[PDB]
Formats: sequence, structure tokens, C-alpha cells
Amino acid sequence: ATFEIVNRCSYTVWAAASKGDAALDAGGRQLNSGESWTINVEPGTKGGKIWARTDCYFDDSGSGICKTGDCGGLLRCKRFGRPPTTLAEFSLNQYGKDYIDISNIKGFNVPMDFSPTTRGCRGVRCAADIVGQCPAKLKAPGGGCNDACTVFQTSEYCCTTGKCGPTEYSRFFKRLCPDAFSYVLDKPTTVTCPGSSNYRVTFCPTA
Repeated sequence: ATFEIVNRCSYTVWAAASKGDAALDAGGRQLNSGESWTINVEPGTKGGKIWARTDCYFDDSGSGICKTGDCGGLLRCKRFGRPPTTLAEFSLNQYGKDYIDISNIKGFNVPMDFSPTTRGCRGVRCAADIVGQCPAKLKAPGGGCNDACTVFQTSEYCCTTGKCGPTEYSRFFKRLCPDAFSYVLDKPTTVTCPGSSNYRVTFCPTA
């Protein structure tokens, strides 16, 4: 499957692609404003994620730090990134179908559009100014808007027991982005696509 990752932001982002225990394709790359990076994702990939990292510094060997979405200081991600991270999530070729979504469960850093480039389904988007409107207690100093589980570490926010409800914090993410998961047990906003679809992830799809 092909994923074109486009940075429409006015600032540089460091794209990352992982399935949690391994990089997807190169796993990461710098994207200046307007740049596109095309990756190949193996059919059958389950639990794949793409996100943007901001304010990164890497040396000649691909080791450094990012203010948002840092994946253990590597340019090439093998693991998931440190919150806040808006997430493009996907599971491919799952009994003949692909499943995609955008999640705010790990917070928000960059607005994003996640759409198929092939026929058979619609795209998902979370493009509201979540950072600008972020409740005071969820504001991340490094940038971005943290989810309540990351900040407070409670069974209610983290849905530890699988018995949680919406909260004042999850309702804020849901209000600004109704098409993204706001908490673990949120009503699914997953989009079903034909198996083997191709996609585009656009950072800052509107501005």
C-alpha cells in the first residue's frame, strides 16, 4: 500500500510511521513546508500509525530530540511517539477491508487530513485550532494539547478497566474534532475502505 505524506504546514515537521514494534518503510523523515514523502506499507499491516513531530534536532547519525511525538530520540521511528500527537491510524487487509481513523487519544499537535487516494471510501479530518483553544491544564509546554490520560493518569481518563465515560477533557477534543476519537471508548469514527487502498496524510490540510 502507498501512503503519500504531505506537509502543508508553514513550518518543518518530521513525519514518522510505525506499527509500534517496527518502523514502517524508513520510519521517519524531515518534511519542509510543501514537501511530500511517499512510503510503502506492507499489506496486512495491523495497528500502523503516522504522525508529525515538531521542533526536532537530529545529528549526522539520526539521533536527537523532538518537542512533540519524539520516538526515543530517533529520526527513524521504530516505536510510537511521545504525546501530544495527532494520529493517523490504520489496519490494512483485515478480512478484505482496510480501516482508517484519526485519533486525539494521545493528544493533538498538528492538524491532519487522512484520505484514500483510491476509490471506495471518504477521508477523515481534524483541522481545528486545538492547540490555540486547549484547556489550560492540558497545554503541553513543548507545544500541543495533551489528552487527559497523559496529564492525570487516572483509571477514568485512561479507561484502564474498560469502564470509562466521556469527560470534560474528552468533550473538548470531540467538540473541535467530532470525526476523531476523543477517548478510548468513544463512539467509533473508523472509516471502512476497500482492502489494498492507497492514502494520503496531509499535515495542516487547511492552513
